[PDB]
Amino acid sequence: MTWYYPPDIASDLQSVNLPAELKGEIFACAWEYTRCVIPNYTNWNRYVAFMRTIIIGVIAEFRGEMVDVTASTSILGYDLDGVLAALFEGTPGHKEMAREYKTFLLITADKASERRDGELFRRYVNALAQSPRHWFRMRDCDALARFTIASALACNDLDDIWYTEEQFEILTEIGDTLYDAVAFYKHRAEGETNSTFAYMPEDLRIKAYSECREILWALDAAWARNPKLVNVINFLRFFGGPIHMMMRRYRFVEENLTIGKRNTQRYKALIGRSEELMFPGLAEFLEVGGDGVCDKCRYRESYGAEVSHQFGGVELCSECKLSWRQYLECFVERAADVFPELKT
Amino acid sequence: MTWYYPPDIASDLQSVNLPAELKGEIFACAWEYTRCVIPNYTNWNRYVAFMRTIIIGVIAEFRGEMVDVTASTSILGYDLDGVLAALFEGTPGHKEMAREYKTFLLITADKASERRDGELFRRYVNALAQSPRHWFRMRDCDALARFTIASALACNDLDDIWYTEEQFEILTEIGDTLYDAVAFYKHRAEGETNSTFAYMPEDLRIKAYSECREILWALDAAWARNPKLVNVINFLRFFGGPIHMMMRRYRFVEENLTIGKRNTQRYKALIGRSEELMFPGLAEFLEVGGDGVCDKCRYRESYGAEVSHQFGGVELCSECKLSWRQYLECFVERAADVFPELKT
Ligand SMILES: [Zn+2]
Ligand SMILES: [Zn+2]
Repeated sequence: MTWYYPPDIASDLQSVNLPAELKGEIFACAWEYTRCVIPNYTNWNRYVAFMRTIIIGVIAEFRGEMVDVTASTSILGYDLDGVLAALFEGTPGHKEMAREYKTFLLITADKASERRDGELFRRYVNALAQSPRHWFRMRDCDALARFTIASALACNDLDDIWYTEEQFEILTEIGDTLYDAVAFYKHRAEGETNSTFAYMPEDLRIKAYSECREILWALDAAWARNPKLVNVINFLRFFGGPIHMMMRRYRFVEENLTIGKRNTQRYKALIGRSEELMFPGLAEFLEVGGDGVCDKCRYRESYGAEVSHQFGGVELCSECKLSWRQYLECFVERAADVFPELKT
Repeated sequence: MTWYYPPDIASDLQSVNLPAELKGEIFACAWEYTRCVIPNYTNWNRYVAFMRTIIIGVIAEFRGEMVDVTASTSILGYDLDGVLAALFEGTPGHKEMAREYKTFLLITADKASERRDGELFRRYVNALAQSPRHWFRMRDCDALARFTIASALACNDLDDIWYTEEQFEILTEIGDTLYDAVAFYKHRAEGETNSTFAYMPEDLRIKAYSECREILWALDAAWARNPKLVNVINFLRFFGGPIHMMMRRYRFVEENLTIGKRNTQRYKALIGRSEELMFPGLAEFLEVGGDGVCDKCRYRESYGAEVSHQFGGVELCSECKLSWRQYLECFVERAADVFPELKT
């Protein structure tokens, strides 16, 4: 197995205790991901800064104990704030994107470690299920979807382009619905907490892909001859399933070129650091939703024990399933309301 | 069904006898294809010129009688030489890319019409099977692979970038092998003449995808921080299977988000117009290979009668299968010989 990546990152992770062959595979993963979801760039330095955010994120998912965003010490030989500044300085969402990424590192590492049985992760998983709109916002951060939209703009020196909160909500809902519709079978086999059709109706998965893809084509056509905005469309289009064919980390080849088959002290200290570590509104999502808002849904005391061939989070009750069904079934009108260019 | 495409092409095909709903679908097809395989552009006018070459090509595949490149009259309300000049003027391969495209229109229309039982198509199909290297060169033109590499450079105002013949041969072999490995089952059901694994061994299809994809990653890494060359890589990567998920013309949604389940007078007149209508070397390919070079392979008197659930071209004999196997099995070394950056 031979790993391909630019030499700029070949001497990263100095004194990180992983074998050289594993660092090679991580660097390859970062480069492949970056080339797939930000396929164009003008700013090599920002591109490499993005690659390093993906390096850290891959290790956080693999061995959560290795990545502690709560500690002031270097992350994996990097200066996290420095890397984020190299990526985002002079761009409209720098401060919010640092919060987005640190949230992703906090939750991801907690999940890929012994902290998975902890109170932060327990409240996170409960808060995912409090409403379909909360789900899409939290899934966004978990997938770095708006982070990567922001990164795609930054990496093309588009330092003036930005979206409202509601616009990001719809753009990431498109990207995340597309990805999660395709990642469905993998996610179910692995006992995933963060998979859209663990919550949304299975009998609308195919239609959801089809509608998200069509609205993405309609947006693309409505943004024609502003080639700035193609970096946003391209992200959603290549992220939204196609990465399963392009990245060696997925199993397209292995499946024969087929697709388809209570101590609350740390938690309170982290809520206290919400402006630093949590995306805007997450502290309220965790405080309001962390114990489970609905008396009929099935919560668990902990989400650490890893289940298989079923989703590992909250099980929605009948009434919640219907509300989530109804939210999915008005996707087009929710999209058209924030992107009125779709009305025509 | 709603069609999305830029308004620049909305009034194309004036006085072309197709219903408005079908023109809409063609315009959508052209826009979707263009956005998928040339996902970045700087030159809107060249981008629209490319879209129009795809408009003409889609109609040529659908109703070959509607598109005659041999006649001096307008093609479908366009001036073909004008569109090609808008796309390619000032670029290194303008003259050769006009020949590439006119070949594609000649063969495609012949195939999608009554001329499919004709001597040109009979000699074309025989010439496909004369050697594996001939196959990849002819498949390239049939897929507009080097045409689209050239177009991807042009559409990004990269007017100085070019490849040797041998480099184009390997780049298109990568793109065409990737696409044909994925399009395998569709191609077989339709009785396709132009499908790589109708000729190359079925038992190497999975490995061929895997090796082409890896060499494409190795090239990508070897071309790092020359962001010019990402337009070439991106073409091959998105063309090489991912379009099956992104373009509404494919059936990803319809399959539930799954992948995997003798009058020689005209012929002699066209050989006489080879500098105009045929890519460099095709006239020799047709003259030398048109009657079938191997006495053991199975040729047909005509390839017009359309077969189903099997390939519709030449059936290679034992000895030819082995030579084709051996050519496929030395892909990496053939690639490394023309792109020595891969040696490291
Ligand atoms: Zn409930
Ligand atoms: Zn033979």
